[PDB]
Amino acid sequence: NEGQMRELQDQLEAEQYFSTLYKTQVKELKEEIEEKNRENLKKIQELQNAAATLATQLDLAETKAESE
Amino acid sequence: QMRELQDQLEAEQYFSTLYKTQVKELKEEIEEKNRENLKKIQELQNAAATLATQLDLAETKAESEQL
Repeated sequence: NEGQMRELQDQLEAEQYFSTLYKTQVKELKEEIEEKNRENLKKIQELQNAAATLATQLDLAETKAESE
Repeated sequence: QMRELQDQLEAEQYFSTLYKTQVKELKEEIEEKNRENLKKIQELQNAAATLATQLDLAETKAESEQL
């Protein structure tokens, strides 16, 4: 009977180990995802800047053309 | 008592499984993102191409109308 107990306890310690391990894996991945979203957003913002200049030059060309 | 210990073991087992499944979901999500990004960048490239071509034609025309 004490054997059953000892074995169950062993099992429990094992699963505590794995449970913890994967619990941290999740955390890491969540962090990684958040980083990727941040970085992605930043790069899109840079693209938007790059496009803005074109848009303005065309705007001013257009209105300037619309005066003459 | 050891029924308590059985229950606790099974709760832990539940959690280990749960976390493994969550990891697989998240890895999936990451891959899908890496796909979607790629695709969208390519779409942007296509959309820029047209403007590029029109500008090229324009620049030729402007150079040629010169005196």
